[PDB]
Amino acid sequence: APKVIVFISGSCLFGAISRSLFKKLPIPYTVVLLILGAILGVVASNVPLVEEHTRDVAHMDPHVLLQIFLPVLIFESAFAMDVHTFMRSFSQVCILALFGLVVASVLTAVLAMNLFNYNWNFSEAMMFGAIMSATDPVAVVALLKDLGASKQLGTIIEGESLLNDGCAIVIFNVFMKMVFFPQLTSTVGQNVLYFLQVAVAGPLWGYAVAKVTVFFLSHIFNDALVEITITLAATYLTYYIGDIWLEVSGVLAVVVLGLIVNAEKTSISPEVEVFLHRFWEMLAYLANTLIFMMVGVVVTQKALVAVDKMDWFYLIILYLAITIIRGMVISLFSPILSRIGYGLTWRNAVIMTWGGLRGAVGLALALVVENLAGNDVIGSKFLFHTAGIVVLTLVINATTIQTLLRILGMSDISIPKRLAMAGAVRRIHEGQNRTLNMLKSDRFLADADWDIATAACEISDPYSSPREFADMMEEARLRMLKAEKISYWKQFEHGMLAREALRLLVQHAEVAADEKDQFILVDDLKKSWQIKGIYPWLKRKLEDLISTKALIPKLILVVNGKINNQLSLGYDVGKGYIIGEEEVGKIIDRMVDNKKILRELKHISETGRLQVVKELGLLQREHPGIAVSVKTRQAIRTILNHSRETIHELQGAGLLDEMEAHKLELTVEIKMKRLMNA
Amino acid sequence: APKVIVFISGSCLFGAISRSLFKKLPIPYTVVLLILGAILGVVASNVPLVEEHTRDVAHMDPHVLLQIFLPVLIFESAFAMDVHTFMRSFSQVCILALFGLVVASVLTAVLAMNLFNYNWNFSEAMMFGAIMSATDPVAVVALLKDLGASKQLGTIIEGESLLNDGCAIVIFNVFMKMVFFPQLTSTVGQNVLYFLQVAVAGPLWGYAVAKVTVFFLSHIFNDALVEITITLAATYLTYYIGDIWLEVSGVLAVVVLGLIVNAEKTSISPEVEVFLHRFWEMLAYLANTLIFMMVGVVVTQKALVAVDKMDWFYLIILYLAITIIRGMVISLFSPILSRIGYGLTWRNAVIMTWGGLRGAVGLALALVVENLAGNDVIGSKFLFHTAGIVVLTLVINATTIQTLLRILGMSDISIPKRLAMAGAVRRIHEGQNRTLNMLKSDRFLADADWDIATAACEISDPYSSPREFADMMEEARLRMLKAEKISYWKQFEHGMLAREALRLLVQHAEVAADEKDQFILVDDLKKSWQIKGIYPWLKRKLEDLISTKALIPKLILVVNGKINNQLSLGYDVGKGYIIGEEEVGKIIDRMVDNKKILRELKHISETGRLQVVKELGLLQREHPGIAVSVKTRQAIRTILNHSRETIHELQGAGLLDEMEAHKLELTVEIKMKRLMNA
Repeated sequence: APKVIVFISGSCLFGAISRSLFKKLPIPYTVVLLILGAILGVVASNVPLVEEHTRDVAHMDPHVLLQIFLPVLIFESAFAMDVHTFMRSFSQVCILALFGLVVASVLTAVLAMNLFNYNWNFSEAMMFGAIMSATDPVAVVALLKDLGASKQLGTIIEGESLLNDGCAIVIFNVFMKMVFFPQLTSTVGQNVLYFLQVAVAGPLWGYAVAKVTVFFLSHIFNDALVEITITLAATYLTYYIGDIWLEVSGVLAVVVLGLIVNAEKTSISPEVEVFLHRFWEMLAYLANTLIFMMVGVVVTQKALVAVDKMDWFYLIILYLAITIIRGMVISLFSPILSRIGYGLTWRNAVIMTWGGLRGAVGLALALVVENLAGNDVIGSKFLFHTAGIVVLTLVINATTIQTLLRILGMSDISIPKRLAMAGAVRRIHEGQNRTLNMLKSDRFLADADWDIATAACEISDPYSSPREFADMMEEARLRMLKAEKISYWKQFEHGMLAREALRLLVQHAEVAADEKDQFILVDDLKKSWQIKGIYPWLKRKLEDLISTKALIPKLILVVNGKINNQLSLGYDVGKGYIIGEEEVGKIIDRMVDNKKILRELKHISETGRLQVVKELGLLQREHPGIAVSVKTRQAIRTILNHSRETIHELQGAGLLDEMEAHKLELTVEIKMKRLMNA
Repeated sequence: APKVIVFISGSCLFGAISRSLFKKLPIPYTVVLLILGAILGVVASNVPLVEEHTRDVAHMDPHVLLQIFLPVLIFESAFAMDVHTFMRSFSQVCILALFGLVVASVLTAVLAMNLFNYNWNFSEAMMFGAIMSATDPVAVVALLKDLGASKQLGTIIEGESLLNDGCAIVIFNVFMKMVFFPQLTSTVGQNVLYFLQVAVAGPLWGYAVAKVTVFFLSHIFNDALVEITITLAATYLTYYIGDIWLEVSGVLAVVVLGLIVNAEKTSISPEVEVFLHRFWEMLAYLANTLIFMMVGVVVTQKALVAVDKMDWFYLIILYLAITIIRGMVISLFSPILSRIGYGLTWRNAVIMTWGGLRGAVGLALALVVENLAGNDVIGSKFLFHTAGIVVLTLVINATTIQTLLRILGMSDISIPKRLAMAGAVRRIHEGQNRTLNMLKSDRFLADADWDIATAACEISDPYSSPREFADMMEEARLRMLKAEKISYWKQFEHGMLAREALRLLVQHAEVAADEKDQFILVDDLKKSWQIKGIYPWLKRKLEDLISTKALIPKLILVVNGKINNQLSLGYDVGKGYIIGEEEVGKIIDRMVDNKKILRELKHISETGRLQVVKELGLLQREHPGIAVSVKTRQAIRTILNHSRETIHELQGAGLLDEMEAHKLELTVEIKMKRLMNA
């Protein structure tokens, strides 16, 4: 009889109860799970029958704990984030995560050595700093997401969470092998070799397995189970092979694998995409629930017996000091981040300072130190301080982050977004009235009383002079920008443009939304039509190389394919821009009040129109075959989407049965996936 | 380091390879998994490093093998079934599964004792027959749904498979405790009490946990991970508590739990249902892959050293005998099923004899016999014979089942189905012709080569006188039934008809299509009206009872709610018939060639309409609040579906963003879930 399935299933049930019963209370479910784990710990100490069930998950081996629960958490943090906004701000988030984690770790280490009375050397103190500097802010990311703007703040916090967790487990493994398995003694050159091995072979092994698995997923059609199975087995094989068979940092490998698989979303079928997002979220929730329950049980059983009043005072001063250290790190890196084109405002800086909530990664590394220490008190005090900072950060920072967003004035709903939603909900009310009027006149449902119906289906609002000429200009700017975004979504809705091209189009739209007095420019788009880079230089060198020798033309084919795919996306974004300008120029002529600013806005729009058609004419001149190819790809998308609409219409008229409709749907879906991998 | 992870992920990747490479070939992927497991077994027998990774999975404990891999297989078999068509024909699958399994087990036991040279008692031979007679034909069900008609035959075989697996593990567990753990010496009364304990408290404990789980699922809103977690934890907790903490037959508990959760699809949110179906299919696929790879490794490491040519001859004779035994069982129960309202023909009898493929359940029971036996020869012989029966049934029967379908003439395509699908594909062809014309007239794609576009967007068809007065009467019956189906599907997709109402209506369409002369009569609709049964008798007892005293109104609420659900189903099916009859009265008067035949159809249609109106009036006078309750639920459904379509219109028009449309979609889906309980 397995003793682990009762604990795993009971943990799932208790996390379900904690999510259900505290979803309106401001504290998260994780602090409730830690409390329930503590109660389970004292009842395990009292009653031996509960001890026999909690023993085999309380005494989890550290290696199996890492190798099971780190890949799922790290892969869900990689998969869940938008990789496009992550790479659009990769430099700032990379320098922030890497340099901020190493300086926050070294400052927490020197604080631990100078202030804690427990005589720790620099290796154990750096282990402590690596644990305390690993952050998992899912809650701050979600709350910044639902409160409208500062979306780039949410992407920045999520990306620095992912990279911070990765390099924190890297430096944790380095100092753990320094201090707990101290048998290795080596020269300077072997240390350079080991650092090079981890720091370079991590992303390289992740890239290798990611390219292999994306090539495998691109060719698999009409079986979803193989796709989910391939992602799961690829993740666990990447981490296990990298950590054990090699000495490669497997954490960075699963980070890179997750980011690459998230980037090539087109290789996976979309129903499997929706499944994979919810599947890795479920595995995330399972891992967090189990890790928090394990932390509670072992922090009651083996860590609280060495607790002193000086230890509690050290916990309070450690919370204050680690918050101050993270804030100061953001403060010193703020000028260097201001050198980057997206500078941190002081509001976003204090949000990132407060938004660091310690999580299951730090708790798991504390559990590893605790189980590997054994009789030594260092593991117990490690576990106590990590669990205390997790509890304190969850309680204080998660209950005060919404209040701080109100205090900063970042949480206010923008007034035009309020008005558009008010018009939408009034139109929903109007449609409800129309359906009530048509539904009163039926030969059956006329007996149905409309009092309870109107009481049920009501959607309330969740929200509830040259200077004046300049304000009018800013209003016209906002109206033209929102009309352009509306046109881009309309171009998406008919299948005119690709999703990947529409992402770049709305990204240029959001860039123009960031600038106050700058309209949608032409040079920023022109840089996207520009083919210049390292790749055309290598193309010229390969054209010189025309005049492993059999493997060279495969490489020139790969380089040429990358070039023509990039300029195909350029042609698509060009077509989108001119179509959007044409639709806006049709639309906006009837609704601008002032003729002078109407002439001004049409002047800048017409100059942009002439410039984009000039650039597209030059691009079609440069290489006509890939222009013909992107026209054919647009043709295939439009025909197959209208055929999908046709089979849905024939199902709706009922003339075709549902199972043969699914057969035709799978035929057109197989054809669409064949188009997406050309 | 966990060595289970490399074998689990390697088996997952091998199953991915075997499915992707062997979809076109007629042999299943499972025989390729068995052969690759054998190759890995002999490699591990030579090379010690491969043994170091396969030892912890080949020498798995049998109890943990059952407690992990049986709940997922049994729950996926239960959830994958159609509960309506299973319970509509529950008597035949129940009698066939129960009596056929005990008869096949007794006959295979006496066959093992009489044939095999090694001395087995009746208990071990009964264990052998229990392993042999458990069947898992997912291939036959998939092909029979794929090959058009005999949907009812596929539901019969699926239900027989599920109940066969459940009762086979029940008889296997009681004889396993008889042989390998014969510590108990029991009285006749204790034996009667224990038989009552398994065969009664299995489904009862499953029903209790299923009602609690359904009630908890019906109240969790806005969150999906809690629902998926609740289903997974409920399954594993139900099996673990029933098998270990009680002596309850826990396989039937998982059977009843899966059948009830499959019945209450309305309690789960609609996206979670699609996720849960694919999730449990994935888990059963991983379980099948691991079970087959494990049985390959252990049959190469342990069973093949104890084989003989006499054993191979015994295996061939055993395969022929198990096929003959299944034929004799279903042939002797054929008159009893002829007394049941749906009877098996000789074609369906031979497709059910040949279609039984032995699989993962039997292989798991072979694995636990092999592990429980130890050094004795009985476990090795068990493993060899079960592996041989599985590989022979796969290789022979799963490859010959399609040509048996062709020979029996059930694989052919129906002529109205073929004509309707040809009309569907010509509608697709003319629609893509008109979109090619609209795609040729645009100044942007004006240079697009339409030849490759046309050549890539082609969807092929996958199938590819008074006597004459009687013949046109028959074809007019077919056309009228087709138009009734057309109106019923139009009522469903307009949002006015319930899904189970459409299932009953197409059941009525098939009943009227069974005999060509008879129309859709009113008597089945009367049986839908006539609520009278044990529950209205209980309602009369409640009327006696109103004249635990606080719990009594809760009981009358429960019985009244059951009656209200039955009234909702009856009102839905009758409203569907009268609306479809009105629509078909609008329709029929054009395509009928003979005026007297037209009036002949119209008279019986009008009398059916009048009868349904009279019965609806009787129901309206019978119960005051229930008719307006069902009418209000239809009103809420119509206005909420129109609100959903309005929010999709606003999102497509771009006046509402994706995040806000997600918010309002969440609001209206929460409102629909609140409508699900009233």
